[PDB]
Amino acid sequence: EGYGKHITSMHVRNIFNQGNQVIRNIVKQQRYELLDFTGTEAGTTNLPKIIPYQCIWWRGLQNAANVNQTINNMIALNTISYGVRFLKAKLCIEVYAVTRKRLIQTGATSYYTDDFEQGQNLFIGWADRKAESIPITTPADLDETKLTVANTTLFDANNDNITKEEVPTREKWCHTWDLDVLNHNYLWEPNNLDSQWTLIPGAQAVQPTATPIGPTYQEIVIATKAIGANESALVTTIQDRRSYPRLMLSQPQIKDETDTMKFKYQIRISTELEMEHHIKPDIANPWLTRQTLPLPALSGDGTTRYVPCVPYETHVSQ
Amino acid sequence: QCIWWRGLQNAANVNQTINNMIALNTISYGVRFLKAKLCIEVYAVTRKRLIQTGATSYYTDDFEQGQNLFIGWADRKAESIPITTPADLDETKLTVANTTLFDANNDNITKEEVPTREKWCHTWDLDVLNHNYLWEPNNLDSQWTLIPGAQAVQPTATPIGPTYQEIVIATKAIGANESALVTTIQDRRSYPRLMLSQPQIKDETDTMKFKYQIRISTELEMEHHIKPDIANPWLTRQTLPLPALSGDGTTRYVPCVPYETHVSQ
Amino acid sequence: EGYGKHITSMHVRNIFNQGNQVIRNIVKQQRYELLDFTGTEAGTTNLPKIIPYQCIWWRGLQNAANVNQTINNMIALNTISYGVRFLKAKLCIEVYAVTRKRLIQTGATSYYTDDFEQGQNLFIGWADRKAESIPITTPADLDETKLTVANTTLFDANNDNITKEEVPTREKWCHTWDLDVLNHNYLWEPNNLDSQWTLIPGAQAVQPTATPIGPTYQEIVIATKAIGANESALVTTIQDRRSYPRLMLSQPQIKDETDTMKFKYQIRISTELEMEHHIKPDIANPWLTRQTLPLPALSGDGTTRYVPCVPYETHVSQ
Amino acid sequence: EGYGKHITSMHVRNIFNQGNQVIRNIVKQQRYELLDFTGTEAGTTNLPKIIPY
Repeated sequence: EGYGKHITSMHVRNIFNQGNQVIRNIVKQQRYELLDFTGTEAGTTNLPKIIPYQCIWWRGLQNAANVNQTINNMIALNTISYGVRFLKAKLCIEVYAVTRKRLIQTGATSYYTDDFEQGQNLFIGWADRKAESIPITTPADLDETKLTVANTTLFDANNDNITKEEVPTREKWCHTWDLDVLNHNYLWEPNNLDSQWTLIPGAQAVQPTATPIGPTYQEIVIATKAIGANESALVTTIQDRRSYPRLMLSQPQIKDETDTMKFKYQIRISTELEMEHHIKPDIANPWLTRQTLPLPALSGDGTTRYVPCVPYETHVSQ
Repeated sequence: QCIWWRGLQNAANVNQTINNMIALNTISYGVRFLKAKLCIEVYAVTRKRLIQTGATSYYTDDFEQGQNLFIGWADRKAESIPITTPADLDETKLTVANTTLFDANNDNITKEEVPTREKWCHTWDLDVLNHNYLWEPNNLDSQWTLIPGAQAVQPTATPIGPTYQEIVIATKAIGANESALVTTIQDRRSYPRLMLSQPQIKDETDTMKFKYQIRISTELEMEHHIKPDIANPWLTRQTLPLPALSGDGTTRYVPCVPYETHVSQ
Repeated sequence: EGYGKHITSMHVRNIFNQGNQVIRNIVKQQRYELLDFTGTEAGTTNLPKIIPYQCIWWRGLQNAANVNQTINNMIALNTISYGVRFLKAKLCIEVYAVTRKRLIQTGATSYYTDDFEQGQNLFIGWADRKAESIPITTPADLDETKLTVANTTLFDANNDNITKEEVPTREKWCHTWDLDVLNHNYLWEPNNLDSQWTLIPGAQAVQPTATPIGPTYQEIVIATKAIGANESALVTTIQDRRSYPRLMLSQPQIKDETDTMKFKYQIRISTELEMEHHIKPDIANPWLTRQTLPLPALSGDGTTRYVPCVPYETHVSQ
Repeated sequence: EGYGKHITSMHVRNIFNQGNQVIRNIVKQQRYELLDFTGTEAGTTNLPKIIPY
């Protein structure tokens, strides 16, 4: 019997983490953006701007100049994390200015100036009644300022199918998503979010045939992770649907002499992505990946790839 | 993790309970394992003592009581078990090279101590199946068979198949015609490998070598759901086979995944 | 006035972290060690074993084979952390075996065998009445199993100055330190703990003259951090003393025919170091280092360097 | 003294059944039978039918 202090008969002691530890990092990207409908080229056209939130735009991947520590935090944690969990996504669009290019038309003279239209708002279209995919050619292609789709508008004089919120000059527009869809102790394979054809959590059961996302868009996931030349693992979970219709920023369709009015906006668009890295255990366990499954990503050799963006789910009584 | 619960490593340990099962698995359309009780009763702890004088090396075996038996779980590691044959899974001769419960750098094993006269009882719940599903009746005569529970891991050379999934999908033939679609949900199960060992103690020229005498009791509670009073070959639609390492491989590695990482909600 | 949902008049919004975020990592190293008094060489001698906790031995730096994720977690976080805080240190020594080399002496025959002495304990000396420095030549030199100092013992037949706890075979010995000494919102400059002449938090006002630790051993710290070719910062904080006497593992001094008895022990020594990384802010601020100050480290060109290990502080009534 | 979980000092343990276990089976036979008094042969005669229980 030892007489020392803080001495006790040992119990079962293994101090290693058992793989359960969590650190919530928030990948937050904040940008003062020019939203320009006055140009005829490079997405400056009146065509509405798409916010490709269904993608990994939440990182600011379209411009490497917007990389901050939160990304460099994630890039670091995704080295030590066996799986990651996205428990929120917070998009906030703060309008500041509303400017439009005024035209005084005298013969061919066409005087130009830019004036403040405050009293007209910014239109946030959801495209929640339609099935409209977003093309993604490159990371720069998903910049919400230059991202457009031809023959698309928030205003259809025949059937206007879009819910369009108005964001005045000094108001702000904040929308929040819950990306935590995974259950049954499953996690997302840690990604540094460096590929745009990657897609956010949630199951849009739709996928292109040329660019299959794979089982990760299902309510019921089935896949085989290799994890090694030998030990390949069977990932099977249940997953809730998610719609994720495309946000469409636009100006009104107002008609002026010879054409529509062309506005331009100045916004500070804040994106907070709450993501909880479950850090690797204190002892190597390559097989934790059995409960991790990859982020949905558009596959194939296709250069330009169309994210589904399914508008809505139809609820059914019971 | 295997069917060692039957004593398949030695046909001399066959008793009525096996011959009960072998009989019931004839009349049962499906079987359910609702418990597994492993109990290791130590009796003796003996070690080979060495008195080293020059090269003389006197040997004797003495009682070390006061040192215990170490039950390692290997619950922090992913460590597969090789199975060559039924005799290969005898817990007494079953070993893996360069494996120990003691790593002077990172000691990753939870190791319980079982003294001489103490006993060590651990219990598993093999009832994982739900949705009125059952396990295809097996006489438990193949060691590459594996117990219920879903370790989502399987070797690529020896696929267990859907029976390790939380979500099972398979097609049972049941006939040249009527093939059935078995789909159920299943909970994960870890089932890390128990590792019996002595301490690593270092003696002159080598470690100390103990030897133990244990009475290892295995109770496997298994509920046979007997065939109906009228032939219904299609009951197998809700029965699905036991997980078994497939392939032509002679030596096959059971996954033995250590643990599941729980996630708050 | 915009009519949308989740729209509001903006307030002051900057979502960046303001530098305040914390993730507690635990650097935990667990080792089953041979503690051998039976040898005549390489620290196997009867000389007591020193646990160099005053150093960064908490990482297992003496052997790169003991590197685990917790280190590889820290190594990663110390990239994204502007400062780190050590809020506990937990040392736990679990004895398992007590073995000794028995000698049957007949003429010159000298039969040898190793038997179990259970009923004799393991002695944890604190050296709390003495000032005894620890030599550090290399990282391997601080291995607690081979670390010894000549003419040192826990047993002095004249003045026995050491508090020595007994750890039996199956008992365990757990001691805990509080390394949080820093106050005034100061932190420790993030270190990957890869240098052994680094030393743990706490102020032993003593430092060698050949290897000055510097102001980081003071109750009152003063230093100038360069942080740049220009902007050098003035770090000044108040700090509590810390004694940190050296742990000395030993067997009893028992005398046998011709010499003392030589035991050997088998222990599982668990080290949990709770350390809270304060992660870099979401925006680069090189000047956060004004409130970070480096870990105390033995300086100089000296190969072998002596950590002070002051035994105790003398309290004074008021 | 072992420190593990679910460890205890052994008592007398022999897990064998001691011969006492019981499973009730029901031997049930269900038949739609022709009971024929109209024939002159092979028990079809008016003679009563015996149920040889």
